[PDB]
Amino acid sequence: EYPTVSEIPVGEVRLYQIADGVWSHIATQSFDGAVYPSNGLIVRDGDELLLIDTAWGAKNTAALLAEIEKQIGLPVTRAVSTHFHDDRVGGVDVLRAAGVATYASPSTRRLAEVEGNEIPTHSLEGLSSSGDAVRFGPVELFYPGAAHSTDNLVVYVPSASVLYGGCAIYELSRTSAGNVADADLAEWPTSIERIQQHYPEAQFVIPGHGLPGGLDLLKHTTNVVKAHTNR
Ligand SMILES: Nc1nc(C(=O)O)c(Cc2cccs2)s1
Ligand SMILES: [Zn+2]
Ligand SMILES: [Zn+2]
Repeated sequence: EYPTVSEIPVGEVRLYQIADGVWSHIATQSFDGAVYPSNGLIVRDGDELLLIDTAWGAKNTAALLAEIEKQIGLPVTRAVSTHFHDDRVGGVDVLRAAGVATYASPSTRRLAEVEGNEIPTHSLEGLSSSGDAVRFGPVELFYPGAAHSTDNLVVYVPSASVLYGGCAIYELSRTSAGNVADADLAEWPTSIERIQQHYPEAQFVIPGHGLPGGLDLLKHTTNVVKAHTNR
């Protein structure tokens, strides 16, 4: 069963096998007086692994590398951060020290710098416009438009029909948008629609936080965002 926030002590990382050669990683961290779970993705890349997002902080990201080595045993050689928040880039310095080449779009790298967050080393060209997609080894990176943040990327694994939505996709049990400081609430529904349109075959959809679902999470997230638009 998918691990929940109460089951993962802060500082520990779980891996969850989604499909052959595709895992999520799950960690926990405090924000504003509460502890939240957070997901990223791991994808087999030949004899290497591609990491999607840090485990939300340096200590957690170190535990991620250790659990990957214990459970999978192949080297993490590249990492992509899907936007500029700490649950996506926090721990990039650990990855760099471990020999991982870290990547983000130029938009993410600028926004991280303004915010004072860690900055991935390498810039991903080809993702500046809504609807843009690029191949990155075993995945396709997709920029759907502004949503949770202006830079948020989603990631699709074609070999497995896994869509990683990151923080632009809410888990089903989440009923309130909560903190939307950096969001674009007017663009979010249209960006979700571009995701649905480009990845209609997605069999698994992983939110940035909480339990996996299927494509129903997209419309779920929309309705939760519009409920904040109205009141
Ligand atoms: N690092 C964090 N990101 C987010 C986010 O919404 O993306 C947080 C708020 C959450 C509310 C419920 C589950 S997560 S905390
Ligand atoms: Zn975020
Ligand atoms: Zn988040």
